[PDB]
Amino acid sequence: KHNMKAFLDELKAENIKKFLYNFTQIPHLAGTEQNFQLAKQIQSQWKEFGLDSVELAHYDVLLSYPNKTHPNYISIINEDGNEIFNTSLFEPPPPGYENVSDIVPPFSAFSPQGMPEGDLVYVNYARTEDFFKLERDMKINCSGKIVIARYGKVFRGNKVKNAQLAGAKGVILYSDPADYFAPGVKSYPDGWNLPGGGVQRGNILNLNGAGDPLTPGYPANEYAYRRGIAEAVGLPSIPVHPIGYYDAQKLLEKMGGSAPPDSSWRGSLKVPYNVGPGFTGNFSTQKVKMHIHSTNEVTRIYNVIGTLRGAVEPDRYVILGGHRDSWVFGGIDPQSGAAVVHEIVRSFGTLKKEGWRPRRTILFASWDAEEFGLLGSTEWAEENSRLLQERGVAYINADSSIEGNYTLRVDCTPLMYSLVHNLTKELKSPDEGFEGKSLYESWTKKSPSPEFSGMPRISKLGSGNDFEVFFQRLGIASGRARYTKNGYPLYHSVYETYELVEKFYDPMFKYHLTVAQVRGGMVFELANSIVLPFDCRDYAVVLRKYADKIYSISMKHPQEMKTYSVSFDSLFSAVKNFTEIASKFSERLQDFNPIVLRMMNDQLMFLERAFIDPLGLPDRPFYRHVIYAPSSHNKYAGESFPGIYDALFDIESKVDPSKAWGEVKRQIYVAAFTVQAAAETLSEVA
Amino acid sequence: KHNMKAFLDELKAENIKKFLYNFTQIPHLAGTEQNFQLAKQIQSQWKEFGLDSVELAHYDVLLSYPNKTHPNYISIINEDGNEIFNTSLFEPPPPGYENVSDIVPPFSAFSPQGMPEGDLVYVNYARTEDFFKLERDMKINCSGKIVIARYGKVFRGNKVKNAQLAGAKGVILYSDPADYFAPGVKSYPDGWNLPGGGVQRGNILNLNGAGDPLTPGYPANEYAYRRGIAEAVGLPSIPVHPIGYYDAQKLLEKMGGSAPPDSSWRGSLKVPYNVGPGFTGNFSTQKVKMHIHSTNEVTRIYNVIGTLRGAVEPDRYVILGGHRDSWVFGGIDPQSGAAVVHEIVRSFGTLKKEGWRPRRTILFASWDAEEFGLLGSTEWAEENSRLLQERGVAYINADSSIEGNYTLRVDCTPLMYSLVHNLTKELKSPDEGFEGKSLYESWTKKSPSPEFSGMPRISKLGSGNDFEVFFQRLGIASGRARYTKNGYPLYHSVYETYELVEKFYDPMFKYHLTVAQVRGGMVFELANSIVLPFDCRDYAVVLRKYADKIYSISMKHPQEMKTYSVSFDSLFSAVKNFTEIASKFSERLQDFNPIVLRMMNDQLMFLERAFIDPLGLPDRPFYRHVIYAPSSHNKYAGESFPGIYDALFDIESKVDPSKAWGEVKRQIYVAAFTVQAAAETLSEVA
Ligand SMILES: *[C@@H]1O[C@H](CO)[C@@H](O[C@@H]2O[C@H](CO)[C@@H](O[C@@H]3O[C@H](CO)[C@@H](O)[C@H](O[C@H]4O[C@H](CO)[C@@H](O)[C@H](O)[C@@H]4O)[C@@H]3O)[C@H](O)[C@H]2NC(C)=O)[C@H](O)[C@H]1NC(C)=O
Ligand SMILES: *[C@@H]1O[C@H](CO)[C@@H](O[C@@H]2O[C@H](CO)[C@@H](O[C@@H]3O[C@H](CO)[C@@H](O)[C@H](O[C@H]4O[C@H](CO)[C@@H](O)[C@H](O)[C@@H]4O)[C@@H]3O)[C@H](O)[C@H]2NC(C)=O)[C@H](O)[C@H]1NC(C)=O
Ligand SMILES: *[C@@H]1O[C@H](CO)[C@@H](O[C@@H]2O[C@H](CO)[C@@H](O)[C@H](O)[C@H]2NC(C)=O)[C@H](O)[C@H]1NC(C)=O
Ligand SMILES: *[C@@H]1O[C@H](CO)[C@@H](O[C@@H]2O[C@H](CO)[C@@H](O)[C@H](O)[C@H]2NC(C)=O)[C@H](O)[C@H]1NC(C)=O
Ligand SMILES: *[C@@H]1O[C@H](CO)[C@@H](O[C@@H]2O[C@H](CO)[C@@H](O)[C@H](O)[C@H]2NC(C)=O)[C@H](O)[C@H]1NC(C)=O
Ligand SMILES: *[C@@H]1O[C@H](CO)[C@@H](O[C@@H]2O[C@H](CO)[C@@H](O)[C@H](O)[C@H]2NC(C)=O)[C@H](O)[C@H]1NC(C)=O
Ligand SMILES: *[C@@H]1O[C@H](CO)[C@@H](O)[C@H](O)[C@H]1NC(C)=O
Ligand SMILES: *[C@@H]1O[C@H](CO)[C@@H](O)[C@H](O)[C@H]1NC(C)=O
Ligand SMILES: *[C@@H]1O[C@H](CO)[C@@H](O)[C@H](O)[C@H]1NC(C)=O
Ligand SMILES: *[C@@H]1O[C@H](CO)[C@@H](O)[C@H](O)[C@H]1NC(C)=O
Ligand SMILES: *[C@@H]1O[C@H](CO)[C@@H](O)[C@H](O)[C@H]1NC(C)=O
Ligand SMILES: *[C@@H]1O[C@H](CO)[C@@H](O)[C@H](O)[C@H]1NC(C)=O
Ligand SMILES: *[C@@H]1O[C@H](CO)[C@@H](O)[C@H](O)[C@H]1NC(C)=O
Ligand SMILES: *[C@@H]1O[C@H](CO)[C@@H](O)[C@H](O)[C@H]1NC(C)=O
Ligand SMILES: [Ca+2]
Ligand SMILES: [Ca+2]
Ligand SMILES: [Cl-]
Ligand SMILES: [Cl-]
Ligand SMILES: [Zn+2]
Ligand SMILES: [Zn+2]
Ligand SMILES: [Zn+2]
Ligand SMILES: [Zn+2]
Repeated sequence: KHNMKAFLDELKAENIKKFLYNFTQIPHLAGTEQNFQLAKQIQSQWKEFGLDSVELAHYDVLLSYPNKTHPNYISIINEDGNEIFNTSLFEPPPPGYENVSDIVPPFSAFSPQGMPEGDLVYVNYARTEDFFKLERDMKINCSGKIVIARYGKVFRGNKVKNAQLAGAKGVILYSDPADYFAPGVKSYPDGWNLPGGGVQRGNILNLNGAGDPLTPGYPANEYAYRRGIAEAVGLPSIPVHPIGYYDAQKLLEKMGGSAPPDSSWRGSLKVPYNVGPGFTGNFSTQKVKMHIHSTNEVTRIYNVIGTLRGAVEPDRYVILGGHRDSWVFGGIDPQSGAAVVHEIVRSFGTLKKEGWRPRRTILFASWDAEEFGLLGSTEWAEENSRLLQERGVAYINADSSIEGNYTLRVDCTPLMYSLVHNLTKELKSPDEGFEGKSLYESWTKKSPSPEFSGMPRISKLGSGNDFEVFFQRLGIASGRARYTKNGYPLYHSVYETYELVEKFYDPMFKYHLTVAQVRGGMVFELANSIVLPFDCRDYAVVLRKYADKIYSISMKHPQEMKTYSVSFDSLFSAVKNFTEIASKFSERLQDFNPIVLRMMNDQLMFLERAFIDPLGLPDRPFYRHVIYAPSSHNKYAGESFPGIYDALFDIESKVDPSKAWGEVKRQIYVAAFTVQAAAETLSEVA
Repeated sequence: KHNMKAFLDELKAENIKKFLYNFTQIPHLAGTEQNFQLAKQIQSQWKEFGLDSVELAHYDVLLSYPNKTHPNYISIINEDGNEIFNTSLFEPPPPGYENVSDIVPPFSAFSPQGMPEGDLVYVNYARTEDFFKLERDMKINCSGKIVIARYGKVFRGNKVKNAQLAGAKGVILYSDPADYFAPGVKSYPDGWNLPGGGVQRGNILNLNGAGDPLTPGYPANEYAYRRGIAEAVGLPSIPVHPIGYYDAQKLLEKMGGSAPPDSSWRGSLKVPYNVGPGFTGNFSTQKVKMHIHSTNEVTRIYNVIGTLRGAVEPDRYVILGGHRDSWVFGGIDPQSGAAVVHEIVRSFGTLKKEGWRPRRTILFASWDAEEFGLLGSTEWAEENSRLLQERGVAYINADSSIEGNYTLRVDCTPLMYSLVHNLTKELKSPDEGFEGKSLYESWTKKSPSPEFSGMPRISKLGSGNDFEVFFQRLGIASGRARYTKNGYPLYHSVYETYELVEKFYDPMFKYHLTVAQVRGGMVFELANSIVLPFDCRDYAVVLRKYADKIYSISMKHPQEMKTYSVSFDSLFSAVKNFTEIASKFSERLQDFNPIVLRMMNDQLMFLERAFIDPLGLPDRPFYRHVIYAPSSHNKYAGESFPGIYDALFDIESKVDPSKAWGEVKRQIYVAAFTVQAAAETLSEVA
């Protein structure tokens, strides 16, 4: 028999291990020779594995690299303009790789060049709320200052955006042991903690879903028009550089001015965590000086796209995708996901060589340039948008498979809640103490739902990974699953190696295997069920929760709601109608002829599509999903009813309340209309 | 047998006559009591005729009406501010209707209120080129002046837009006998010519496809947020009023200043056609004074939507629609079309009562508020956009069936060229001298193709009628067909009556019948063919013609093309690929299983959809079709490759040529990309 069990049993922990070792011996930075080589290898192997076609899709996009003969660094300078302390020019390489070439040193991709000098201000995590505190509570003025912020809590690009709007002239990012050093575990190479010389790389763009900064809306092909750098989308306007906590300690130890407003502002360094500005009396005349010399450069990137043509519905696509490019070795991010994808392609190809084909077409993708702003997935989706929006069933992401070894973590559209619950009930738990018990059982025990008894937590999708164009721009149902902790200390550091994984995370590759079963299990059911495995009633349940929540935010302002006649009645009405119509639809779907079948599967496929507004969100044309958008304060986090949420945010500070509440009302109308219109797609068609 | 012949033979000239008389006895102005009454009648009749459901879809939209106790008029005033001539307060009513109530007097819908006085300037048709002449050649300055323009050549809203940008403070529109009086025919009631007291009503909005000015993008439902009037879309900023040629003669006879630059600037009045500004010496101190008191008012409108559910593909919609609202009696516009729609519904209902159902769902629409900016069709399409873009096969418009009695006039997407050629070959010509010969034969003889021997002319779709949202915003294949002359003199006048039609246009209702056969014939084939009756190869042929044409425009500037490296190579490459892929697709479509069938019909249905750019055209978000857009200089006219055309227009006058030609290059990239992406939808799907 060729069924899901056949597929799942073919998957092997030992192959995932072999592929992970194979993908992590040399750096695979986007735009480099070694990453083009790996692309070609994967293309070759996927062909050998049995896919029908495997092609490279290339694009020429804006990337960013340090200057090899002109290193980035930070200084403390004295009053004679003398550099009395310099930050490190590279991370100490891990054992046995001290002779690897082409390790890119730590930098903030897309930083402009510059050498600003000034006085430091410590901004905690540089969240929206942290800047409100500095300015509004502590009356600290960040204008003309260099801010130093610890990584964590929110996407780094949002930190740099927040810093720019507070008027900073430079940002220094560092990893505080409070956030990146787990108590009682040893630093790398002797455990999984971040050593003091380790540094987190990462881009600091604010693209809001545009993809390549020079070609928003259109693929970066051979004949593309490009914007000039000055009109590019998302580029920061102040220099930015990341450092480790040994270097951070040196910069923070002399901080004067105000003390931290509270304990939530102090990390674990032997330092006062004084907010500044400037150093204490003795050192009052010393300044901080940045030296940033990185360059932005149009560079070719390569996605690998494999097709396994469907037997019955070849014009319906289920996509499994994840990126291949890494900052250095990528032992977790992304190769722990790419190895799982490789083993899934291998299994499917094994069923294929024995004569099986899935019902629908499965597309497999190895995306490039994820680390530089989701560039590879975005440009491909821009090129193929018409095919995807009329044919795309679902997108399953496959970045890092593990970020911990405690339990499963799933983030997906409500349409796939039932699918995941059912699949995880048929999978074995890899967990200690749950031998013989289902993955569903261990997961719900270790990660219980905040809302329901006997159910696991499933989170929203935001952004910050390759599903974002498919879900947030195009409205294709999307999901992701990984193993997680109770992100991880070595994130985007040179220490993210094969050895980290094999020694400290998953020696038996059993958690990798579990993730391959969940991702592959999902793809199989999406590509093979006769009725698509979506449950519209689950969307109805969450829409009421999100309506309750946004109403509760507005109701912090009862006087204004009275004055400006702010009613949520339309939105609750729409949610009620959606609930009724989806109940009826689900009755027909079980009570219901292939055209009825094909017509009906289309209602299911286009339901996520119906939450798309073609006009996008305000000033963010590429975020079009009215229910979910990446948080405007944290790209990684999903926000519900984002348009109304952003209209309400800090509304009490707006100068013209009538206009502000008018906009809240406008956003309620758009949300209610969109929920009703989505509901109406599930009505009888004629 | 229930086949097309059965359908076509059921259609009767005598019923079309009975319905036309029934729909034209009283005025049906949008938003009035009488037009709600007619809506309810049609709803009732369509139910009786046999449709499955017939519902009223209502919306509350911005409309415009004169003040009943404060009439609009124009004066000549002397130096004491004395009004020595006044224009008429109403058109003399036709015989037997001098006692009809609620005839709205001539006005320009959406004119602001005001009483500007100043000196007249005569601007010919107020085209873009006419204003270039005044300013650039004749050095005439329109700023602070009242312009007087003759109707014709272009949409009136574009005249008022052109006038505003030239700095005019008022516009007077009038009908010149050169354009509205055919030599040797008698004025109404004794023939079909415009009498000197007749006046053409019409709105002067510049909505660029937005629909209701207060709710662009979203339906004007009960809970809608509305823009304030000051932020409304499309409203003119200067008073505007139309007059007949008796009143025009009085205003033009005293015109001084410069003479007409040439004979193309003189109409048929016994007047110099002097451009001005101001009157000749003797009358130099007299001025023109407008008195405009109309008000804009949110008002309820009602569309009638009838459904005949498809037997096999109920989730595929073929739409026949046309408007019901008229300026006065609507004897041609629109009731000559609504009567044909009514008889088509009657025939289909006759097949239905005998047990037949079409393969796909047919939706029939009686739109409201067409005369006020396509409001009814637009708000309905905004409300149902998700259903229409995933389910809409085709839209056939049905405004006025006759505007002449000489020959057929068809304007449609290239996808329906073959369908119309084939259908018209099976229909009988109603023409004198072509008895026993096909409609195809008379039409190609009287209206030969400019390009091909033995073929008829088929024009492009632009805007100015209810197909515009479906075609230009949503990308649903659309068509229209009518009888035309070798528009018509009584257009939008009180003289457009049943008697006009029955006496002077179509006494036997044979031309109406021919149009009912062509519109109904098209709907039948779209709703009933097993393979949709579209030919992609016809699009390939026109794309090359339009690429040749836009290249030829650019090549008026060879030096700039050299300097700025302006290449059309990408666009011709895309057109070549489209031609090859469409050739291959058409081989498969004839060589090819219902899923193959359903999958294949989807490639055909979504081909028009693929020419949609979700980002729209520059500053015109609701015009999204990259091949066709309404001309920026004439809403009624279709423009090909509008984005590149507008980038090139008057480019030699642009101050920064580098930026200007950069934009031409950008538009070429967008067009080439869109043509390739459309081509790729016809490739094999996997
Ligand atoms: C959820 O689904 C329900 C249908 O199951 C849907 O109900 C609709 O609600 C609207 C109100 O938003 C109703 O609109 C009314 O329609 C009648 C004609 O049928 C009009 O006469 C009404 O207008 C009068 O009353 C208004 C209110 O005071 C006045 O403002 C106005 O001036 C008029 O005097 C009004 O337009 C509609 O009939 C129902 N449809 C039904 C019950 O079938 C509801 O809207 C859905 N929710 C959402 C968010 O879409
Ligand atoms: C019409 O359809 C044809 C396919 O039938 C399609 O042809 C494609 O054209 C592009 C050019 O726009 C080709 O792109 C090349 O791809 C190769 C890899 O296969 C690259 O090596 C090339 O890059 C080099 O050369 C460039 C030109 O000098 C340099 O700019 C660059 O730096 C590199 O040195 C280049 O990207 C593509 O391979 C073909 N595909 C084929 C033949 O299958 C054509 O683009 C279609 N038209 C449109 C408008 O889409
Ligand atoms: C990763 O595995 C690949 C595939 O097995 C290895 O590439 C092959 O290497 C052999 C011997 O060098 C060549 O003859 C083949 O042509 C390669 N196959 C390909 C690229 O498809 C590769 O060497 C491995 N990499 C590491 C670091 O172990
Ligand atoms: C998850 O599994 C449940 C339980 O098997 C499925 O729900 C059942 O579906 C069958 C087939 O329609 C029905 O006859 C049962 O009444 C359902 N049981 C319930 C609702 O308790 C459910 O469809 C599965 N989810 C998927 C496939 O997405
Ligand atoms: C247009 O025709 C309609 C339908 O025949 C006429 O409306 C009917 O009039 C009769 C007699 O007055 C009523 O009893 C019916 O209820 C009406 N039917 C409807 C509205 O469906 C209408 O009178 C005609 N109008 C004119 C001007 O001749
Ligand atoms: C218009 O009629 C022509 C001639 O009948 C149709 O073209 C023929 O289609 C049949 C069925 O596929 C083919 O076998 C012939 O080879 C075609 N004849 C040609 C191309 O000369 C054409 O399909 C009709 N157009 C429609 C239905 O849209
Ligand atoms: C790297 O540094 C210096 C200039 O500061 C020089 O070698 C070269 O121009 C730089 N490379 C760049 C700007 O890409
Ligand atoms: C920091 O580096 C600069 C540039 O190479 C150098 O001049 C300075 O001496 C260094 N300072 C220290 C403390 O090593
Ligand atoms: C913040 O402080 C700087 C000090 O240079 C000042 O120039 C800037 O205007 C201040 N911002 C305001 C207006 O509070
Ligand atoms: C893996 O699980 C065990 C048990 O808690 C633990 O010793 C180890 O720290 C975990 N690894 C990581 C990286 O969390
Ligand atoms: C009509 O005219 C006068 C005011 O000029 C008065 O009867 C009434 O306000 C007007 N109606 C309007 C403004 O709708
Ligand atoms: C024009 O109408 C105005 C306002 O009613 C009136 O005062 C004037 O006398 C009229 N002029 C003529 C020429 O009738
Ligand atoms: C056109 O003429 C008017 C006369 O009042 C003048 O005010 C206006 O500025 C002129 N436009 C220009 C700048 O040519
Ligand atoms: C209808 O056709 C005849 C023949 O040319 C002609 O006498 C009459 O003017 C035509 N009617 C119209 C309105 O063009
Ligand atoms: Ca792009
Ligand atoms: Ca609207
Ligand atoms: Cl993931
Ligand atoms: Cl029409
Ligand atoms: Zn990653
Ligand atoms: Zn990463
Ligand atoms: Zn009309
Ligand atoms: Zn009209």
